[PDB]
Amino acid sequence: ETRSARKDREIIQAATAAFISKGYDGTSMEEIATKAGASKQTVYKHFTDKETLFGEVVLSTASQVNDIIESVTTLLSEAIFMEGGLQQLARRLIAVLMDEELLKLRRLIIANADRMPQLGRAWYEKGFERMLASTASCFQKLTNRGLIQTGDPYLAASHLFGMLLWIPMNEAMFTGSNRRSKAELERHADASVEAFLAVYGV
Amino acid sequence: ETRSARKDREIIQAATAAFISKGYDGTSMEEIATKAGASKQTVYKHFTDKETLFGEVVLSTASQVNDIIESVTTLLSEAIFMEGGLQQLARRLIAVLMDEELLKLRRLIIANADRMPQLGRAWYEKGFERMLASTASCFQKLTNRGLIQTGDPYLAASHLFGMLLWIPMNEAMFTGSNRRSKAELERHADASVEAFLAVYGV
Ligand SMILES: [Cl-]
Ligand SMILES: [Cl-]
Ligand SMILES: [Cl-]
Repeated sequence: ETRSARKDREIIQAATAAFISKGYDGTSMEEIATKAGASKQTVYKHFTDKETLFGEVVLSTASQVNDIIESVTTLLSEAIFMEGGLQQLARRLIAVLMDEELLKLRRLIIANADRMPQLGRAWYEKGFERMLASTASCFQKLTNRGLIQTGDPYLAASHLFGMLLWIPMNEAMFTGSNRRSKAELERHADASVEAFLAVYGV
Repeated sequence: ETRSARKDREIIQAATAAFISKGYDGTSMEEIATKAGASKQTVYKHFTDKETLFGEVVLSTASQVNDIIESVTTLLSEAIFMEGGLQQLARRLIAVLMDEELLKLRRLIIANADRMPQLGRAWYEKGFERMLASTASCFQKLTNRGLIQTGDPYLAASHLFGMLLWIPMNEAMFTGSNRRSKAELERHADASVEAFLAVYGV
């Protein structure tokens, strides 16, 4: 990693925290520069403006989340047992996707749907669609191996995600309440997987 | 209907249109009064502040949407053919929930749920949970009649909604709607019902 690459990562990290803490209107290029330990000049040269920088924050978060999802879908491909394997995936998906800072960023992206529509388009393409596509590729391979039966693996992926997250994600987005014991998290993931296998299991 | 109740209803209808057009901060009590055919003093006498009026907008929309869904679920609860009946429910749910104006209001609620937690809780309890509850009530009755098997009706309702809406609702929230034809959304609804019946059908 070059010094320029590291500085850019530091700037995006600082911007991500600043936007979550203050919102778009509550922060500035100058404040982000200070938080990142960068000169104002460097932040302007590399990111142009606050709107552009917010777009890079969205893309960085989408990439980070998807790297995690890729690691967990790879683990499912190494499981002998589909119910346990899917339970482990579901439990990790809930923990990753219900992360408090990630939920705060999601709210900001939605709040800016009209003002900066590109943020939500980027999240949808590079975040949401990419994690369903990764899960779909995993399910296709599992289907080819006779371990599950998903004819439309992308649809099947959206069904798993939808059963798993419809209540918790909406509860967070509407109430801010993002609370669950380890016991509740697991019971929820397992019930979603049971229903999923009722449709897509062999 | 009393004169006062009519004035309240008219102000709420005006406020609903204003908020959908320009958002929370972009809407003024003057604009609302103008649309309603009321003085700004009267709007303040009836609602106290813009936050309170927005809360009443949220409650009114929650009630309107749920009256529609309750009609659909009550009819299904008396039905005899399940595939067709559930397709009708799912197709109507996606039609109702994909309404451009409702989606705008939903983005506004999410955008403001952090700063107006009472408002987001109101949509969650009276909007989101009520449509699951109406659906669960229907499933409970159908299970009692031996037509489906949903031992946990509210969980099964959450599964139908999650399967139906994970893609369309996320796409709408992040990208400013779907843009999908009625035909595509109806086919999506049918697929969701096929999956639902593989888990919960007899
Ligand atoms: Cl913001
Ligand atoms: Cl400087
Ligand atoms: Cl909703």
